[PDB]
Amino acid sequence: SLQPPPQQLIVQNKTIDLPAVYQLNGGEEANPHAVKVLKELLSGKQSSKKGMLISIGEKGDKSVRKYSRQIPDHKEGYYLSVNEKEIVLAGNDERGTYYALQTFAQLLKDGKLPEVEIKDYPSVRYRGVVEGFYGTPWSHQARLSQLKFYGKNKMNTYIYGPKDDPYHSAPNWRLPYPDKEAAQLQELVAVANENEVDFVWAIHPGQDIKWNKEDRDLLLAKFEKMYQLGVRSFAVFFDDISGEGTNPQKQAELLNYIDEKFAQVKPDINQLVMCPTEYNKSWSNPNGNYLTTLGDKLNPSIQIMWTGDRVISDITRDGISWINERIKRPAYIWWNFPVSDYVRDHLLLGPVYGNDTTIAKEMSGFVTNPMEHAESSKIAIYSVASYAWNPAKYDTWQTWKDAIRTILPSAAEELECFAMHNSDLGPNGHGYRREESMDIQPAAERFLKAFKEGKNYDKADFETLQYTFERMKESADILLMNTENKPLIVEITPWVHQFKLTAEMGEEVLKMVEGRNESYFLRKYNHVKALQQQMFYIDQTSNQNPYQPGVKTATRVIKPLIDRTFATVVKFFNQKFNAHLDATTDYMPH
Ligand SMILES: CC(=O)N[C@@H]1[C@@H](O)[C@H](O)C(CO)=C[C@H]1N
Repeated sequence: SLQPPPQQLIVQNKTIDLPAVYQLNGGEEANPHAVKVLKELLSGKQSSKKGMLISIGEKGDKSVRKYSRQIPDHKEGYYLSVNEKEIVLAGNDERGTYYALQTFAQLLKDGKLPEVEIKDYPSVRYRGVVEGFYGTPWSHQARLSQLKFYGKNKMNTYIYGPKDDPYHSAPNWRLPYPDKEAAQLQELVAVANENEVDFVWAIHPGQDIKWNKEDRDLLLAKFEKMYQLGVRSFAVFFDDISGEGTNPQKQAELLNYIDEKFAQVKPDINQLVMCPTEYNKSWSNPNGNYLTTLGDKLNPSIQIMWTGDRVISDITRDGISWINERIKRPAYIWWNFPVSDYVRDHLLLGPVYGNDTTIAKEMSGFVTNPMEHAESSKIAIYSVASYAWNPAKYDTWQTWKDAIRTILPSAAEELECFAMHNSDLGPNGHGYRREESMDIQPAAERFLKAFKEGKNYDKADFETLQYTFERMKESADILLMNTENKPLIVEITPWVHQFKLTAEMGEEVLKMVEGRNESYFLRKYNHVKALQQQMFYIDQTSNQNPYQPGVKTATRVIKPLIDRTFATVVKFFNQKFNAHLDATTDYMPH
């Protein structure tokens, strides 16, 4: 696969060997970030003056003069070619050249390259991640890892805005970062730059902002401090606030002032972005003037963010048309998936789907708001990178599989198994849901239907359930022990324990269905109760946050099926043996 998939690809069914001996043409004039990647791939392979030509450069460079007609006339666009005669890596701009190298790195398969001609560019101008959730902000190390992941996947945007950073939100938005954090932010900016990512620093001042000179200057002074740390893109967020800070005329005036006195004054500022107080259709007043005021008054270069029809929603043609009409520019999408900050006891590891794939022209930008679990979020982030670069060719399931295989190549099938059953959010105040456990859902439905009305189940279904529980245990134990991405395993570990126990309870409940005799059934029954108590202990010891504490897993299909089957066979046993066993399914000490 190539991820994201390029706009145009012609494959010749030959392959060649990576030289071997090579002449590098343009390494002194091309994007240093791209040349660095190229030289790492060519490591210990000898440059000379005869032997295979490799030309690298940006449109306008001497090295790629011969290829100027093939270089797409798009921002971040590139032309790549591999044949017998030569290799060409030619960006329309410096970032384009870096992107050619990221595709080239994926083509190279143990010393071999396919013979290809690629013409490529993004459909959406700004693509990336807003760290913009409530909860424990991402660690320094996580963020460093994220930035490298973004470059590899051609995301050009990282918006720093954790709701619970005191120097981002109120009241200490007015204060400069202490030295330690300031130095960390400086290093993030440097790393972002190396990976061709725009570090966008957001401020969230609206809960206690006064519309006076004091707070204006404090804000601009903070932006100046961030500038000194290397920050060249900026945002002001007015989401999830009440009070005078919600005044659209004043917001517009503040943003225009920042634009006019700062964004348009510095030698080298890039994005200026704002998130409105009315940030989705349901939170908007169609009879109020809020969004039309922003649309009319905000300077045309300023971006305006949007989460869709609801706080949590997927982006539709009709939804984006509605906002675009009011804000008088293409919305810069803030997509609230996989963010789990309102369903904190769940991991959301399923595919990225639901967003219209034909509306690239109607958005300025598309960023994902991820989980507080940084590594876990890479499944979705990789998919959003693919979707935003090439929406027309976006393939939900293939990209999910490619994401997982990239993140954990040593145990991809185990991670697929875990992720497929850790997808849904459960019921929530936002009404947002995802599919989960789809493959076994008909087998489950048929198995359980057979019980509630009469009987009896198909053997192949009982066996599918059995196969699933077995596979869930292999997956749980192998992931726990995996050392390729330790940060990821640390993140998911509590859920992995709960997932293993779910599978064991499943196996035990299915032995109760097969109930050969009274005492065997009681042995299984007692084992299930013990497994229920073990799940209860994890739910009360792990992930004990103030909001949705604990650890839920395989909640959509698997846990309901196990629990219902348990209750059913206990019912039957109690009839058959005139017994009074407890049929309840969650352990309660009180
Ligand atoms: C603009 C925007 O989406 N703001 C917040 C966001 O910070 C929060 O993570 C989520 C997603 O749970 C929704 C909003 N309450």
